[PDB]
Amino acid sequence: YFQRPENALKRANEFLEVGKKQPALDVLYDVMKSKKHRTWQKIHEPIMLKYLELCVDLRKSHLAKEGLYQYKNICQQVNIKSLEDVVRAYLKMAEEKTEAAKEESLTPWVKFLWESYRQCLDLLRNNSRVERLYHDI
Repeated sequence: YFQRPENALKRANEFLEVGKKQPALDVLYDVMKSKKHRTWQKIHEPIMLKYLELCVDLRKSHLAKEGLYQYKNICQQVNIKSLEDVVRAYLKMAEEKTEAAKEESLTPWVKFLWESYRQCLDLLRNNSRVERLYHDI
């Protein structure tokens, strides 16, 4: 039922429309950390990136780290760069939340950001294919 894969994201939006944001986030986590994922195309990594992004709004850092790591362990097989791309995505998302909170004003948000940088660095650490992305972060 993965393909067409326009359903997980839709249902996430639906779950948020009813205001059950956390249920929506946890739902996407289930999708991207599913065992069928390795067989699945790198494209889902797009979906995983979106899920990681919602995670940012809810400041659910723990779930985010676990989402990314667990997704990475599954995906090594194919669409490997995808890991670097969702890493980049995560960083750009938290990096924009800093812009928002700073421009509107907050400590937690700085700490959230630090914790995010740290997690991405420990995720990308020591990987030939992730070296450029790691160096960037």
